[PDB]
Amino acid sequence: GSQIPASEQETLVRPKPLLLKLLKSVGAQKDTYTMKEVLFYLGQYIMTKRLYDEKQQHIVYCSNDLLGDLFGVPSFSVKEHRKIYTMIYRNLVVVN
Ligand SMILES: C[C@H]1CC[C@H](Cn2c(N3CCO[C@@H]4CCC[C@H]43)nc3cc(-c4noc(=O)[nH]4)nc(-c4cncc(Cl)c4)c32)CC1
Repeated sequence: GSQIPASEQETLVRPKPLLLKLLKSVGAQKDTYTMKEVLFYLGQYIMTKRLYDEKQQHIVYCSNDLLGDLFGVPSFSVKEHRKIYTMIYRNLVVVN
């Protein structure tokens, strides 16, 4: 959907080892993050590796990339905000 709630975007999370690896590949140096930071780094990961489609740039192709293994889909749109949340939550432990 869109506009995920503020307190969700601020949830403190511990990425599991695969998502941690990805985060660390774009310069993140922590064990714990907010969701908004995780999304920031994944953003950066996609930009830097150019995983977006050249012609339809809201589509991300993640087959044959680590991102593909994290999300378990061959692609997704950047407009599908809840789906993205949902795929990322599988890859982390909420901090209590
Ligand atoms: C998995 C990963 C999560 C973060 C997003 C960030 N992000 C991006 N980036 C930003 C960094 O550079 C990147 C290269 C191509 C993609 C570029 N562009 C978005 C467009 C829309 C959009 N356009 O129309 C709409 O409705 N949303 N949304 C977000 C968005 C921001 N924060 C939270 C959410 Cl869940 C989504 C966008 C990309 C995907």
